[PDB]
Amino acid sequence: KVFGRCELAAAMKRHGLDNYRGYSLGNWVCAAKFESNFNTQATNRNTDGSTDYGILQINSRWWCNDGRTPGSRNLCNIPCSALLSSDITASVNCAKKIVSDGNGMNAWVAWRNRCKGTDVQAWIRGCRL
Ligand SMILES: CC(=O)N[C@@H]1[C@@H](O)[C@H](O)[C@@H](CO)O[C@@H]1O
Ligand SMILES: [Cl-]
Ligand SMILES: [Cl-]
Ligand SMILES: [Cl-]
Ligand SMILES: [Cl-]
Ligand code: NA
Repeated sequence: KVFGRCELAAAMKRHGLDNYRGYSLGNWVCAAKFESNFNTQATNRNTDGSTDYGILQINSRWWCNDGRTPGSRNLCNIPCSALLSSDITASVNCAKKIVSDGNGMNAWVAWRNRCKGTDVQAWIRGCRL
Protein backbone atom coordinates (compact mmCIF):
# COMPACT_ATOMS: atom_id res chain seq x y z
CA LYS A 1 0.00 0.00 0.00
CA VAL A 2 1.24 3.46 -0.99
CA PHE A 3 0.00 5.84 1.69
CA GLY A 4 -0.99 9.41 1.08
CA ARG A 5 0.73 12.16 3.04
CA CYS A 6 -2.32 13.03 5.14
CA GLU A 7 -3.58 9.44 5.20
CA LEU A 8 -0.38 8.22 6.85
CA ALA A 9 -0.30 11.16 9.28
CA ALA A 10 -3.76 10.29 10.59
CA ALA A 11 -2.92 6.59 10.89
CA MET A 12 0.25 7.50 12.78
CA LYS A 13 -1.67 9.92 15.01
CA ARG A 14 -4.28 7.25 15.79
CA HIS A 15 -1.50 4.84 16.84
CA GLY A 16 -0.05 7.42 19.23
CA LEU A 17 3.01 8.60 17.28
CA ASP A 18 2.20 12.31 17.70
CA ASN A 19 4.68 13.75 20.21
CA TYR A 20 5.87 10.26 21.16
CA ARG A 21 9.00 10.89 23.26
CA GLY A 22 8.95 14.52 22.13
CA TYR A 23 8.90 13.86 18.36
CA SER A 24 6.00 15.67 16.70
CA LEU A 25 3.95 13.94 14.03
CA GLY A 26 5.78 15.80 11.26
CA ASN A 27 8.96 13.88 12.10
CA TRP A 28 7.41 10.45 11.51
CA VAL A 29 5.73 11.44 8.23
CA CYS A 30 8.98 13.02 7.01
CA ALA A 31 10.96 9.91 7.98
CA ALA A 32 8.54 7.53 6.26
CA LYS A 33 8.65 9.74 3.16
CA PHE A 34 12.42 9.51 2.73
CA GLU A 35 12.78 5.93 4.02
CA SER A 36 10.12 4.16 1.95
CA ASN A 37 8.32 6.85 -0.13
CA PHE A 38 5.13 6.00 1.81
CA ASN A 39 5.33 2.42 0.49
CA THR A 40 4.63 -0.31 3.04
CA GLN A 41 6.19 -2.98 0.79
CA ALA A 42 9.54 -1.19 0.47
CA THR A 43 12.59 -3.36 1.12
CA ASN A 44 16.29 -2.56 0.83
CA ARG A 45 19.40 -4.72 1.23
CA ASN A 46 22.14 -3.55 3.58
CA THR A 47 25.81 -4.18 2.89
CA ASP A 48 26.20 -6.43 5.95
CA GLY A 49 23.49 -8.80 4.68
CA SER A 50 20.62 -7.35 6.72
CA THR A 51 17.45 -5.94 5.17
CA ASP A 52 15.26 -2.93 5.97
CA TYR A 53 11.50 -3.49 5.87
CA GLY A 54 8.33 -1.48 5.72
CA ILE A 55 7.10 2.08 5.87
CA LEU A 56 9.97 3.02 8.21
CA GLN A 57 12.67 0.66 6.84
CA ILE A 58 13.18 -1.19 10.12
CA ASN A 59 16.38 -3.21 9.89
CA SER A 60 16.39 -6.98 10.47
CA ARG A 61 19.82 -6.87 12.15
CA TRP A 62 18.22 -5.85 15.45
CA TRP A 63 14.44 -5.57 15.45
CA CYS A 64 12.79 -8.25 13.28
CA ASN A 65 13.47 -11.81 12.12
CA ASP A 66 13.66 -12.62 8.40
CA GLY A 67 15.43 -15.98 8.56
CA ARG A 68 18.54 -14.94 6.62
CA THR A 69 20.34 -12.42 8.84
CA PRO A 70 22.63 -14.72 10.87
CA GLY A 71 23.66 -13.53 14.31
CA SER A 72 21.03 -10.78 14.41
CA ARG A 73 18.43 -9.85 17.03
CA ASN A 74 14.62 -9.84 17.01
CA LEU A 75 14.02 -7.11 19.59
CA CYS A 76 10.48 -6.38 18.35
CA ASN A 77 9.64 -10.12 18.33
CA ILE A 78 7.96 -10.10 14.91
CA PRO A 79 8.62 -11.51 11.43
CA CYS A 80 10.00 -8.83 9.13
CA SER A 81 7.15 -9.56 6.69
CA ALA A 82 4.73 -8.20 9.30
CA LEU A 83 6.35 -4.80 8.67
CA LEU A 84 5.28 -4.94 5.01
CA SER A 85 1.56 -5.10 5.81
CA SER A 86 -0.85 -2.34 4.82
CA ASP A 87 -1.63 -2.16 8.55
CA ILE A 88 1.18 -0.06 10.04
CA THR A 89 0.40 -1.29 13.55
CA ALA A 90 3.42 -3.60 13.64
CA SER A 91 5.74 -0.93 12.22
CA VAL A 92 4.44 1.71 14.65
CA ASN A 93 4.73 -0.44 17.78
CA CYS A 94 8.23 -1.52 16.77
CA ALA A 95 9.22 2.08 16.02
CA LYS A 96 8.13 3.07 19.54
CA LYS A 97 10.65 0.60 20.96
CA ILE A 98 13.39 1.69 18.54
CA VAL A 99 12.95 5.40 19.32
CA SER A 100 13.08 4.58 23.05
CA ASP A 101 16.45 2.78 23.20
CA GLY A 102 18.42 6.01 23.66
CA ASN A 103 19.25 7.34 20.19
CA GLY A 104 15.76 8.64 19.43
CA MET A 105 14.90 9.05 15.76
CA ASN A 106 18.61 9.16 14.87
CA ALA A 107 18.26 5.40 14.30
CA TRP A 108 16.62 6.36 10.99
CA VAL A 109 19.43 7.65 8.77
CA ALA A 110 16.96 9.34 6.42
CA TRP A 111 15.45 11.33 9.30
CA ARG A 112 18.88 12.42 10.57
CA ASN A 113 20.03 13.63 7.15
CA ARG A 114 16.78 14.93 5.60
CA CYS A 115 14.30 15.76 8.39
CA LYS A 116 16.31 16.70 11.49
CA GLY A 117 16.64 20.46 11.83
CA THR A 118 14.00 21.17 9.17
CA ASP A 119 10.42 22.44 9.30
CA VAL A 120 8.81 19.04 9.85
CA GLN A 121 5.33 20.51 10.44
CA ALA A 122 5.03 21.16 6.69
CA TRP A 123 4.56 17.40 6.26
CA ILE A 124 1.18 17.55 8.05
CA ARG A 125 0.00 20.94 6.77
CA GLY A 126 -3.51 20.84 5.33
CA CYS A 127 -4.33 17.44 6.85
CA ARG A 128 -7.61 16.75 8.66
CA LEU A 129 -6.39 15.67 12.10
C1 LIG B 1 15.69 2.07 12.76
C2 LIG B 1 16.21 1.38 11.53
O1 LIG B 1 16.00 0.20 11.31
N1 LIG B 1 16.93 2.17 10.70
C3 LIG B 1 17.53 1.74 9.46
C4 LIG B 1 19.04 1.52 9.63
O2 LIG B 1 19.18 0.18 10.03
C5 LIG B 1 19.94 1.87 8.41
O3 LIG B 1 20.93 2.81 8.77
C6 LIG B 1 19.23 2.30 7.11
C7 LIG B 1 19.62 1.43 5.92
O4 LIG B 1 19.31 2.06 4.69
O5 LIG B 1 17.81 2.45 7.16
C8 LIG B 1 17.16 2.73 8.36
O6 LIG B 1 17.44 4.02 8.83
CL1 LIG C 1 4.83 18.30 13.31
CL1 LIG D 1 17.91 -14.50 11.15
CL1 LIG E 1 -3.15 1.37 9.26
CL1 LIG F 1 15.26 11.92 21.84
NA1 NA G 1 16.93 -10.37 13.13
